[PDB]
Amino acid sequence: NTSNITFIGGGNMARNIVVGLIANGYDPNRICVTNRSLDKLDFFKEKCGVHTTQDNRQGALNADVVVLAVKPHQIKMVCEELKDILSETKILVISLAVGVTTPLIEKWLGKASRIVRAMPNTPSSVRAGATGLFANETVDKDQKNLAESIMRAVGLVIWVSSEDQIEKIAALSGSGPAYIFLIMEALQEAAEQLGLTKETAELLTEQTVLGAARMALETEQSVVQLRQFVTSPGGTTEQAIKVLESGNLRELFIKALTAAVNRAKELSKT
Amino acid sequence: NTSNITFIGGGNMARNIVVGLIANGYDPNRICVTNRSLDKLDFFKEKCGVHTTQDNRQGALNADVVVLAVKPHQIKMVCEELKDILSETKILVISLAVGVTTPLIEKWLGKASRIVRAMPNTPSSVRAGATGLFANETVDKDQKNLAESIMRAVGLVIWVSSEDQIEKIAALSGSGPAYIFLIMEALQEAAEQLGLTKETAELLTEQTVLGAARMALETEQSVVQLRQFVTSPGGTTEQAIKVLESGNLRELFIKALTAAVNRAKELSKTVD
Ligand SMILES: NC(=O)c1ccc[n+]([C@@H]2O[C@H](COP(=O)([O-])OP(=O)(O)OC[C@H]3O[C@@H](n4cnc5c(N)ncnc54)[C@H](OP(=O)(O)O)[C@@H]3O)[C@@H](O)[C@H]2O)c1
Ligand SMILES: NC(=O)c1ccc[n+]([C@@H]2O[C@H](COP(=O)([O-])OP(=O)(O)OC[C@H]3O[C@@H](n4cnc5c(N)ncnc54)[C@H](OP(=O)(O)O)[C@@H]3O)[C@@H](O)[C@H]2O)c1
Ligand SMILES: [Cl-]
Repeated sequence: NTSNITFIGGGNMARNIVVGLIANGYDPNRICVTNRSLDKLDFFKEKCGVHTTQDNRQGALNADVVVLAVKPHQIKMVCEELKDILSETKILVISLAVGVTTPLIEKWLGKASRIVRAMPNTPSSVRAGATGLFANETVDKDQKNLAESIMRAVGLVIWVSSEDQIEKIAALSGSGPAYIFLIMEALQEAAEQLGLTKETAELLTEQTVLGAARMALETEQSVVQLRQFVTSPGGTTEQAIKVLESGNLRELFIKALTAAVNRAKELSKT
Repeated sequence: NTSNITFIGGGNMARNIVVGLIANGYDPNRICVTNRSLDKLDFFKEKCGVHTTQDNRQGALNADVVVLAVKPHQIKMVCEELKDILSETKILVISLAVGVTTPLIEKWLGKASRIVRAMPNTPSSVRAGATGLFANETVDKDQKNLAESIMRAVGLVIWVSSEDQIEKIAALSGSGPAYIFLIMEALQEAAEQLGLTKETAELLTEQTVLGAARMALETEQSVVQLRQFVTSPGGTTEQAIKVLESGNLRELFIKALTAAVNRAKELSKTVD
């Protein structure tokens, strides 16, 4: 190892990843955060103890990895600002910009630009993010482990062979938390419909969701098999489940993710 | 962490508490699991390294705490089978059974001061469980602290003022993990329908659910407010939400929890 990582933009996602790295003992001297405004840089400067600058070029100078963490409308401007610094350099660029495809990023940066596109989600802010990654052709294996490692600082990381699967990631893990929020609400309010106080129902619902997710993660069993541990033949759970299967949830979700992916394609910048 | 704990029955709930306790550092030597059939005991003996025995009375013998982890319609006999051994000492008895009210247990055992009802769930295995606890006023504070110390080791604890609250908690967090497992199944198979691999769909689904609960748990913001914060207008997420909102999920879950409670109320007429 020996990687200088520069984050262009000092926003929420950059902060997520930087704090994740710092917390895992990543050398703070090997990190640079550039931001347009000074306020945000105070945090990175004082608390994180990483390098800060308001000059993207200075910031990117000598970096092995440049992470593009600016809002999507600023992505072309920052690229054009760094095209000369990053030209024929073998430097890895990680794009966090939603919707922005790699070929489009290549147009701005050069043709042999080494690009990884990340699709992280909101739970990144609580160190439980799910990130889908797509790697350019130019990206060498070392850089793929590097990209994966950096994004693992905020949660788990998967790869897709084709960049068109990113929109499917966005629809699943990108928009997924919202789905769970909706679910938790419905479940919460059902519990409250019975004689459970709002506070108890809220807490139990969240712990229940947390626990089922933890179990699924740390266990070999499928979610089907884990469901069996909960269900006794002719038991209470089985009756509640029969009702949930009444609602045709697989199909409900298929339409939901389809709507999401369709929208993602329309919003996709190429 | 010093009590001798004997689980009567070694099924799913027993297995998950025990796995949870061991994971928390609980001395395997202080735990005993019994079960009418032999095969289930193998896991406890070989994976957990805890005492196993096919004989309820032998397991209960030295226990400082006895956890009844048999079906609700098997609680009565188990209580009669052990009535004397339990009453003979201040052995704390924790019933996990749904639809077995303390009054019935007080009858089974002829005593009513060492009875705590606990409504745990399977994520206890990973120490991320949720357990409703109930105990009548006849149960002193140190017995209640004991039960709590034990259930707290595998996850959150919530004491409730009435027993029907426990049965409500049973339909929420007791059966809850199954609901989540079902949603996760539906979600990841939907993701596979769109063309993602099984492994990726499973992993992202799992992690997505975890992340959502985490965000929920780490803020005082409601789930609704988090949903808004996460949904931009005209965006990808909003499209999916609009589909989901038409699934009438609030009503689906209300209908589902109630059907769990009514079924619980059916079993309770049966446990005597
Ligand atoms: N949906 C998601 O959770 C997801 C996940 C990961 C990444 N992303 C993408 O990653 C990007 C970051 O999002 P975010 O919410 O973390 O950001 P944010 O907090 O809303 O703002 C990003 C930061 O970039 C800075 N910036 C803007 N123009 C700049 C420039 N020309 N040079 C240097 N810095 C500049 C801004 O600084 P000031 O405004 O303070 O001056 C701002 O603080 C977005 O494009 C987003 O789409 C999305
Ligand atoms: N599982 C859950 O998600 C959950 C959640 C909350 C509460 N609970 C409560 O926990 C209790 C146990 O449920 P579970 O799902 O864990 O049960 P389970 O896996 O179906 O079986 C419990 C075990 O008890 C054994 N048993 C039956 N009669 C016995 C006896 N007379 N003496 C000794 N052992 C006996 C059975 O042995 P054999 O099968 O080998 O005959 C069985 O293995 C229930 O009362 C339930 O209401 C469960
Ligand atoms: Cl150094």
